Amino acid sequence: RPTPPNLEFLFSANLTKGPAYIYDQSDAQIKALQTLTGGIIAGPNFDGTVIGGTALSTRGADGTIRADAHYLIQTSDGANILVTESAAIPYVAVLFDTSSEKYNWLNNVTAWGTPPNLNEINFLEYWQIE
Amino acid sequence: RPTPPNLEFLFSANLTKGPAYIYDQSDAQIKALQTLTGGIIAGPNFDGTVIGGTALSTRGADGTIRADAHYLIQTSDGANILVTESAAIPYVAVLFDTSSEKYNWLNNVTAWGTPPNLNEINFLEYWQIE
Amino acid sequence: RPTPPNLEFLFSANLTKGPAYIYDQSDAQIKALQTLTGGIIAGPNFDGTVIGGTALSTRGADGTIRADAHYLIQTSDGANILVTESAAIPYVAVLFDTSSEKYNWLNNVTAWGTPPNLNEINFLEYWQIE
Amino acid sequence: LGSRPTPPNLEFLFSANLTKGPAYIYDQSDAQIKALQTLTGGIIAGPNFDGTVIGGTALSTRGADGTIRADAHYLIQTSDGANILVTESAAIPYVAVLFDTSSEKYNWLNNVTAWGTPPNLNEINFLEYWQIE
Repeated sequence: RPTPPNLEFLFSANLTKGPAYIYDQSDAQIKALQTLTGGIIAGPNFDGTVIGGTALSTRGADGTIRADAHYLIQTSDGANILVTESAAIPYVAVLFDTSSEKYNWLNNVTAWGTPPNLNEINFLEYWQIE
Repeated sequence: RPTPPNLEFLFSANLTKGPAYIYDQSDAQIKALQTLTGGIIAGPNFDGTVIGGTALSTRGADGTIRADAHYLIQTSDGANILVTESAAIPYVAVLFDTSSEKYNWLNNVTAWGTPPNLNEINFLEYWQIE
Repeated sequence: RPTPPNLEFLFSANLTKGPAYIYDQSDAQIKALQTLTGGIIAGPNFDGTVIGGTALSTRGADGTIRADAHYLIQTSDGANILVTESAAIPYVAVLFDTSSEKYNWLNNVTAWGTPPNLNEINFLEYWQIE
Repeated sequence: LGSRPTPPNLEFLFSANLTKGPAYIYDQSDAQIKALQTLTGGIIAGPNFDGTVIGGTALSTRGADGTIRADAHYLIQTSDGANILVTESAAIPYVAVLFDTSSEKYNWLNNVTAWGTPPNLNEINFLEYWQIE
């Protein structure tokens, strides 16, 4: 029988965003670019801040929302880490890239996050899946 | 304590692939394209076959392997579904796109899969994370 | 005043494709996946064939078609080259990746192609722009 | 019988005078150097559309082989208020460009492939772009 993967808490993120800029609107769908302006990252094995990035989203009247984002985390001790997100909002899949010797274990991680309280859409908790 | 998401079995995939074509070999890294030639998909709420697609991979001597693939599933009842995979191999994150009325719930799904036995790398089991 | 780049003929492609599989049709757009099953490449630097690849296309309600493809050329001498196409159909922009010593000048090339006859769309001529 | 390949036409489309954040290198290894860089603003000019760049991000990889590949997205807001997504892909210093807008005035750009490069390579933030068709 299929055995599920384990889940281990990885980090929380409290992000700030500029207003979306809609560039392609039809009556049932809007596509936008949104600047990721900052935020704090906090987990057991790393922490830091978001220096910047961009999200591209497509939001349907049917309730679907697809988003793709790249942003960079700089850790407390100075490592730079690219975060690549792809999301069926509010569920977010995450990959990471860094050459930092202390953080390059993230290169092999698939993570997943969602806001624990949808009232507060920009506070997310993420989990390592494996 | 953060609450983890739930995991629900979504589908298995037994995929066939052509040999990789390595186009860029550099210090301790190879980048390749691989054709996805076919495969069977079996889950509680959908099933079908893989019509085709492509995987792009970057494999490092350091053990990291990043891959990104697109392939199309045609269900038994005739729906066409795009699968978008992104992976820190052997861990695979998945998104779906279809306008089929019976299967468009998948548009809101983030799934995750891995081979249950790495002996048989092309048989994977995937889970809906939410 | 602005001075334009120069154009030199790079190669032609006579491509074969599988069926177009439409996976997402709605009022805003029609989205399909299509396999590249083969093809003949001919140019001053090399002849070769298309090993395989995949194209994703979106036809908007507005009429415009945007396509994004990846495919692999293998030259007659066995070198592999990744071709990354992005198109405002029928105008195709092209980027390349190969570590082959004979052909690695392609890494630095931006190319552009289009079918000389729009009722014979699988034959295209491509130009190096710089 | 065979016809000789004939080239497309080039028409000047726009210039961009861009401002950028710091280049944040996240992955340095023997094979390549990978960075993320914010686009903080910029002036868009030319005969077809003018405006400013609202924001965007560029990802670049410099390989050991000497190639520099970059991929960027940024948003132009024109002087009259239309939003246009610009998708760039580059074998630096040569830049290919695609556009997305639903603006009625500017949606001709949806059918455009453009190409640009800095006319002065020691001023990398000023580029001139051409419509190819």
